[PDB]
Amino acid sequence: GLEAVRKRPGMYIGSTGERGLHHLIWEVVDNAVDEAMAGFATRVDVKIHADGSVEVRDDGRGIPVEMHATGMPTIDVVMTQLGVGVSVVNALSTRLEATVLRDGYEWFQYYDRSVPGKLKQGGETKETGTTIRFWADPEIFETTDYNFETVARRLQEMAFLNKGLTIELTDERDGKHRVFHYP
Amino acid sequence: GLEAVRKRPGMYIGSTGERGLHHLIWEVVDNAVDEAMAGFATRVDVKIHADGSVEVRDDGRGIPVEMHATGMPTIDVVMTQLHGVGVSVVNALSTRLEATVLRDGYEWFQYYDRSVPGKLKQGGETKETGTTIRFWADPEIFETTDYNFETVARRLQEMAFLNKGLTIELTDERDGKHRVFHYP
Ligand SMILES: CO[C@H]1CN(c2nc(-c3ncnn3C)c(C(=O)O)s2)CC[C@H]1NC(=O)c1[nH]c(C)c(Cl)c1Br
Ligand SMILES: CO[C@H]1CN(c2nc(-c3ncnn3C)c(C(=O)O)s2)CC[C@H]1NC(=O)c1[nH]c(C)c(Cl)c1Br
Ligand SMILES: [Ca+2]
Repeated sequence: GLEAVRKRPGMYIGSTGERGLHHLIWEVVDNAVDEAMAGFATRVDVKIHADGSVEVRDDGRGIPVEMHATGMPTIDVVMTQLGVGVSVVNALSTRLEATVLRDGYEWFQYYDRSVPGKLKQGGETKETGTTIRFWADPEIFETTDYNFETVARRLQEMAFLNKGLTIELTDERDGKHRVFHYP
Repeated sequence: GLEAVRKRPGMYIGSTGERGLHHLIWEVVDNAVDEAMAGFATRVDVKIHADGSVEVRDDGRGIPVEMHATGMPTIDVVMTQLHGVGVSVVNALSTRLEATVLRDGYEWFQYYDRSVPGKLKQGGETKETGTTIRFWADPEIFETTDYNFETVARRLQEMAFLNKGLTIELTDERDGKHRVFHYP
């Protein structure tokens, strides 16, 4: 299963240093940029929290919550089975929280060391989107301290490569804030 | 026109240093990764030539050559007018750009001199499909026109991890350094 990603993370992520750690962000954001390229999402909100987690929210269709043919929710399939590779982020995170807005309601789905909890439905909403919050594993990673400048330069490039998409970045450690949107 | 991209390159690529120079590669490759995400291309070949140019080839549908609804060819539109396709910026910041497109049973040639198109030369029949882009970054615009192999390799490796199953090949013709990035 995902123990393969934990045994040899280089084969899925590259390294376990600062580049591999930042790759977790590139992976989650890339999935949202793909939803924007698909013609559904218009913005990506990235938040570096003081607790060591990174939250990425989009206004896309939202990851399907309906039960897959594999006898588990589609979100659990996405998050647990190995161009979507967010299961690798899950595998290398002590915790991951998925908040999905679709089918007229808000949906909650957490993972403890990649192990799913129950899918909690609650609170009706007309809005759509996917929220992913993950806590990178300190045992796997050489460092779990994200660099604001690194995330900003990359998120700016993504905004240049996908003209018209809005990418917002907030570092809740210092209140540093950036908005990247281009013609 | 594209003189706006040349007057303020930063407003279209960020900077004119090492990052902005490497961004030209990210831009061309991103368009090919998009053709792979679309379900047509399976590989991207990147070549850092000794002359200062970068060549990016894919096996996608190929940029349409047919006369566009608004004057000049669909490629001339792509390359000269400012969806998530921004190659016209690479053209604008390059002294030269060569486009080789394989589609509609033939091989197609289209070059640009400081973004100004030449004629579209049709020649040689081919069953194969794809887009080839070779560009010479402008030394007047850029602080440096020397590409770093390690920089291109780390980024092309990331792209291969983000798009599992896509093959990305890199060759640096200045030293013969070669890399193949393909993952599960
Ligand atoms: C894998 O989910 C992606 C595709 N999604 C859908 N696919 C289908 C579908 N097409 C065919 N059959 N089906 C069931 C839908 C439907 O019919 O309703 S919706 C929408 C959400 C997407 N993911 C993200 O935006 C995303 N965002 C972040 C931050 C991460 Cl991380 C991810 Br991953
Ligand atoms: C901008 O063209 C892109 C889309 N292309 C097509 N689109 C349509 C289409 N669908 C709807 N209407 N039309 C006309 C086609 C058709 O059906 O005939 S083909 C395929 C090639 C693509 N570009 C690249 O692969 C590409 N590669 C590199 C290295 C760079 Cl740089 C670029 Br840009
Ligand atoms: Ca030659």
